[PDB]
Amino acid sequence: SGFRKMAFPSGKVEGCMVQVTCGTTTLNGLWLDDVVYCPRHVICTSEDMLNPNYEDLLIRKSNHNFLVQAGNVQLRVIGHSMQNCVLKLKVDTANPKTPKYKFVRIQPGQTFSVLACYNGSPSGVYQCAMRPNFTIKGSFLNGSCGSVGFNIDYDCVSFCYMHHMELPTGVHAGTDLEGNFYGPFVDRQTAQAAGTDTTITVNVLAWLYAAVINGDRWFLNRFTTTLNDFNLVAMKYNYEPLTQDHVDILGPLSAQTGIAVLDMCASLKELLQNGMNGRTILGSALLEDEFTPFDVVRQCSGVTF
Amino acid sequence: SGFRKMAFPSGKVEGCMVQVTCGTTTLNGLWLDDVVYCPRHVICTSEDMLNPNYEDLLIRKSNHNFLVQAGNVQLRVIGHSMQNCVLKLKVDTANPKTPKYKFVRIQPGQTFSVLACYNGSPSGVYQCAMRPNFTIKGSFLNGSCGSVGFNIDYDCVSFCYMHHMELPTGVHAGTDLEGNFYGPFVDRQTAQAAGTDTTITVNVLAWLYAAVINGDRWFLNRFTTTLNDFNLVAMKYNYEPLTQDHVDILGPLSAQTGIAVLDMCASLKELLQNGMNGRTILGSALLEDEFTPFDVVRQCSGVTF
Ligand SMILES: *CC(=O)N1N=C(c2ccccc2)C[C@@H]1c1cccc2nccnc12
Ligand SMILES: *CC(=O)N1N=C(c2ccccc2)C[C@@H]1c1cccc2nccnc12
Repeated sequence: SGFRKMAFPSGKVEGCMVQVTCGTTTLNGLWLDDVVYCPRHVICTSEDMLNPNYEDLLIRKSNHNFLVQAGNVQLRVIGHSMQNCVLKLKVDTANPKTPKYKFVRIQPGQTFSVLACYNGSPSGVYQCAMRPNFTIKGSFLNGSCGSVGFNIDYDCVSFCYMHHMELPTGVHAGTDLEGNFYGPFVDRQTAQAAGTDTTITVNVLAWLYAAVINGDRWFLNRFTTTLNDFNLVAMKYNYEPLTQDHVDILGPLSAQTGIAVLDMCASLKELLQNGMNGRTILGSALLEDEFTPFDVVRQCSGVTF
Repeated sequence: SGFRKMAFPSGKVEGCMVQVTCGTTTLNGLWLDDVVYCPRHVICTSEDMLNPNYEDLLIRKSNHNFLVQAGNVQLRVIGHSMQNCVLKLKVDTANPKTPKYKFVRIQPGQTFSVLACYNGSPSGVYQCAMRPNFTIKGSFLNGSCGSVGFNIDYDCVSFCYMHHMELPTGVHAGTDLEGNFYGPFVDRQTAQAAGTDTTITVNVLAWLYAAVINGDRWFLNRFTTTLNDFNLVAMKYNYEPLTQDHVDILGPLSAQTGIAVLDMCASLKELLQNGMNGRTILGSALLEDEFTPFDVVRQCSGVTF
C-alpha cells in the first residue's frame, strides 16, 4: 500500500495567509477572526536586527504604519500590541474564511505540516518534526517569515509554529502562536547554539512497524532485549531513552503486527550496531525518526478530515 | 536554507473532491464544471474485477444508479458516458469552486502532487514522480481510487493523474484525466508486469546542484567526463542516458553554482562506482531522483501561486 511523508491538506490555512508590511519590511501574517499574527521583527530594519530593543522600536510605530493585504484588498489596522515575540494587529474586518482553530505548544518529537509562504502567498506544503533540541529542518528562504506549522483534527486546525529565523547552522527556529520561542533562541542576528540533537527513538520504532506492515521484514532478528539494556545502546548513539509511556503508545502497532516492542528494540539495537549493510527500509538507507506512532496509524487506516 | 520534498498547496483541489457510489462500490470523483470524473471500475463488484467486460457492465447502469455527494449535498446525475478507463457523470449543477484548470498527460521523470482521498474527503498531500516504467510509488489504501495528481502554475491547476489500482508488487498504476493508463496496465485484477525501473539521471543531477547550493559539497571531485563515457556508467547502473536536452535543462543550476554539468556527471560516476562511504547528501544516504530541475529552481527562488 505504501508509506510516504504526508502533509495535511492546506486549504483551511491558505485562506488565512496575508502579507504584512511595516516600512521597508514585508513578511507573512496569519489572519484569524479580526487579528493578524506575525513575527515582531517586521518592525525592524536589517541594521536593527544586530541588537534590537523591540519595546523602543515599537513605540515609534502607529496603526497606520502597518499595511495588511489579503489578496488585492487592504485591511484597516485599528490596534496593535506585542505578545512575547509575536505582533498582533487588530483589523476592522473578521476573516470570512476563518476555520475552527486552536493555538497549541507542541512537544519535542511531535510532527506538523508547514505551509511555506512568500508575500502572503503559499508556495508549498511539507511535514516536519520538532527536534528534541527545538529546531526544525525545513525549507525556508528570505521572506518565509510568518509561515505557520499546524495539525488538523477533522475540522479543527491546531496552529503550533510560526517561522522567525534560520540559524547560521542551516536549521530553523520559531515560536508558538503566543510568541514564545521553542528552545533558547532569541529574535536577534547573533550566533546561537542549538545544542546536541538526538534521535526520536519512539518515532524510529513506529517507522519500523510501518515497514513490517508494508512487507519489509528483513531487519527482524531472533533476539529480544530489556528497556535498560536497549537504553545503554540508545545513549551511545544519541538516541532518546525509551520509557513505558513510549511502549504504551506503540501498543496498537505491536498488536497489529504480532511483534512485541522489546523484540523491535532488539532489531533496532542490531541496526545501530551493524548498520544497514547496503540495504534499504521503506526506500531509505537511514533510520527515519520524523514519523510519530500516530502518523503511522493514520496512514494505515486512511483517516480523513 | 534547506531542501525538502514539497507538495503544492492543495486548496484548489480539495474543493473538487466528491464521493461517487454505484451500488456497493464507493470511490472518489473529481467535480469540474458540470462533470464528475472517476475510475470506470466504480461499476464493478469484487467478482467482476477478475475479468470485467466494461461495455456490458455499463449497459446495466442508468443515471439514477450513480450517487454523487459533495459534502452533505447530493448532486443529480443527468448523463453518463465512458471515455477509455474513466467514467464521466454529467450533473445538473456546476461546481462553484471550479478552479482554472487543464488536463495534461505528463512525461516519465516529471513530478506532481497527490491529494490522497477516502470517501470524497482529503486525508493528505505528497509529491510523486512518474517512474520511467510508468508506475508511481505512492501511499494508497483501499478506497483511495479516484484520488488525483496535479501541478499548479500560479492560478491554473493541471490535473495529470487519477489513481486506479495497486499492482501485486506494491507500486501504483493509474490514468490521465482522459482515462488512458500510463504504461501497459489494464483495470483488471490480474498479475501485471511493470518492467525494469530505471533511475531518472537528470533528476539525480538536479538534486546534486541543490546540495551544493545548500552547503553540501564533499562529493565534488577533481574529475570530468564525456556524455558517452558517463552513459557507459549509467547503463551499468540502470540509469537513463543523459542527452544534450538534459544538459540544457540543467543550464541555470550549472550557471548559479559555477559547476559544469559534465563535472557534476564525473562526481555522480564516482558516487555510483564507490558509494557514499557512510556519508549523507541533503539528509539522505541514497541518490534521490524524484526532484526535477524545475523543482530545484522553484525551491531556491520561492515561486508562489
Ligand atoms: C524568516 C525570514 O524571512 N527572515 N528572517 C530574517 C532574520 C534576520 C536576522 C535575524 C533573524 C531573522 C531575515 C528574513 C526576512 C524577514 C523579513 C523580511 C524579509 N524581507 C526580505 C528578505 N528577508 C526577510
Ligand atoms: C484504488 C482502489 O481503491 N481500489 N482498487 C481496487 C482494485 C481491485 C481489483 C483490481 C484493480 C483495482 C480495489 C480498491 C477499491 C476500489 C473501489 C472501491 C473500494 N471500496 C472498498 C475497498 N476498496 C475499493
